[PDB]
Amino acid sequence: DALSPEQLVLTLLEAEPPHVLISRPASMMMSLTKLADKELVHMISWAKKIPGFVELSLFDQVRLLESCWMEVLMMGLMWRSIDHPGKLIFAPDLVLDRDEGKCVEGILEIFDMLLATTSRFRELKLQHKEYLCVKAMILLNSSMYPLVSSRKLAHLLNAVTDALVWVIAKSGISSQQQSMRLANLLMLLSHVRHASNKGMEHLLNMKVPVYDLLLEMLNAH
Amino acid sequence: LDALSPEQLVLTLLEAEPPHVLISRPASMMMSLTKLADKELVHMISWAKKIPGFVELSLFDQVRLLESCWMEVLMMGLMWRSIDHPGKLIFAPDLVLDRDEGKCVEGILEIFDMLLATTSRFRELKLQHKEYLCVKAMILLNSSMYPLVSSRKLAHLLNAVTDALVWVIAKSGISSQQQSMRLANLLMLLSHVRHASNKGMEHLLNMKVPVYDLLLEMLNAHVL
Ligand SMILES: Oc1ccc([C@@H]2Oc3ccc(O)cc3[C@@H]3CC(F)(F)C[C@@H]32)cc1
Ligand SMILES: Oc1ccc([C@@H]2Oc3ccc(O)cc3[C@@H]3CC(F)(F)C[C@@H]32)cc1
Repeated sequence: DALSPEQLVLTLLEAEPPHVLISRPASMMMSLTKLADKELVHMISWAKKIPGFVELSLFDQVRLLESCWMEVLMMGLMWRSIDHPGKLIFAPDLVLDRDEGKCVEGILEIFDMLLATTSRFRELKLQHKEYLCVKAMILLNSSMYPLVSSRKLAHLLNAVTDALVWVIAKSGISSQQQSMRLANLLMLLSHVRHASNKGMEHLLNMKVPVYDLLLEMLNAH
Repeated sequence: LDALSPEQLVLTLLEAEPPHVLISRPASMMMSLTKLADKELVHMISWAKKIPGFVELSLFDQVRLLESCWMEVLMMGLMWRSIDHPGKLIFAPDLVLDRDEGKCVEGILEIFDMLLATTSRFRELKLQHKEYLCVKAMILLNSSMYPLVSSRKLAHLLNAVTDALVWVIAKSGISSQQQSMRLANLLMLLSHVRHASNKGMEHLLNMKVPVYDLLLEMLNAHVL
C-alpha cells in the first residue's frame, strides 16, 4: 500500500532533503565540494525513506547509493534551477551563472550540459510530482549489476514507474501524448547520467575528498 | 509524413542496417577495436543518412548528433549481436572476445562488464528485432541536447521513432500497464548505454588508430 501511486508520491514529498547551507567563512571547487559532502549525508537519509529501499540487501543499497550520488545531486540542482535560465542554484547561498564556470577549467563544459538539461525539463514543464518520481528512479536505476533481492529491486523500480505513469495519466492528456511524455522524460535520464559521468571524471582529475567521505558514510550505513 | 509511419519506418530502418564489418587483421586488441570502430563509423554515417528525415535536418545538427552518438550506437550494435551469448562480446565476425580477455588491457575489463551487464538485461527483457531497430535510431536522435534547446524537425523525428517503438510494443499484445512498463524498462536502459559510452570514450582518450579525428574527417566530407 505504501507503494501505491498517490501514497508513494506523498511519501517521497516528505522524504525530500532539507535546504543545505555551506556556510563559507579552488574556492569555487572548494565550495561545490563542501556542498556535495553535506548533501550526501541527507541523500542517504532520503533513500532510506523510499518505501522498500531499506529492505533491499545492504549490498544493493550500498551499490545503488555509490553509483547514483552524483546523478541525484545533479537532478536536485536541475530542479531548483529550473525556473532561472543561465543560472545554477546549487544551494541557498551558492548561485552560480554560466560564466563563473570559466574560472575553473573543464567546468564550463559541464555547466553547459546541466543548463541545457534543465532547459529541457523547463520546456517539458516538469511537475513537482513527476520530479519526485524521476529522482527516485535515478537512484533505483543507477546500477545494472544488483539487477542482473534483485526480485525486490525490480519490483520497486516498477512501482515508481507506475507512480510516474499514474502522475502522467491524471494530466488529462491523450494516451498517445502520455506515452510520448513518459518517453521524453526517460530519455532525459540519459542526459542526467551523462552530466553525472562528466562531473565524476572532472572530480577525479582534481588536485574536500567527497568520494572517500561518501564511503565512510556508507560503511557507517 | 507517411514515410515516418510506424510500419514503414521499421522496415526502412531494417534495410538501412550496416553491413557486417571484417577487420581483416594481417595495443593489438586495442589496435583491432580501434581499426574496427573506424570502419564501422563509415557505415554508421550511411546508416544515419537513411533514417527518414535525418538528411533534412541542418548539417549542423546532423554533425552534432553523429559526433555525440557514435560510440553509443557502436555499443548498441555490439550488445545486440552479443545478446544471445553470455560472457562474450561479438564485436565483428572475426573478433569475438570473452570477459577475461579484457584483463590484458587495463581499464577495459570494467567497460566489458558494463557492456556484458547491459546486454544481459536486453536478453532478460527479450529485446525484439524491431524494438532494437527503434532504440538504436533513438540513441542517435537523442545523443545531443543542444540541437533541441531545425529543432522543430529533430523533435518531430524523435517523436516519430518513439511512436514507432510504442507501436511495436503495442502489437506485442500485452496489457496497457505492461506496455508502459516495457517502454519505461527499455528507455531506462538507454542510461546504461550512455554510461558505457562515456567510460569507453574516456578510456579511448586516455590512450597512448585515431578514431575520433578520422571521424571528424568523415564528418567534414559528409559536410562537403
Ligand atoms: O548539489 C550538487 C550537485 C553537483 C555537484 C558537483 O560538484 C563537483 C565538485 C568537484 C568537481 O571536480 C566536479 C563537480 C561536479 C561538476 C559541477 F558541475 F561543477 C558540479 C558537480 C555538487 C553539489
Ligand atoms: O563495435 C565497437 C564498439 C565499441 C568500440 C570501442 O573501442 C575502443 C577502442 C579504444 C579504447 O580506448 C576504448 C574503446 C571502447 C571500450 C571497449 F569496451 F573496449 C570497446 C569500445 C569499438 C567497436
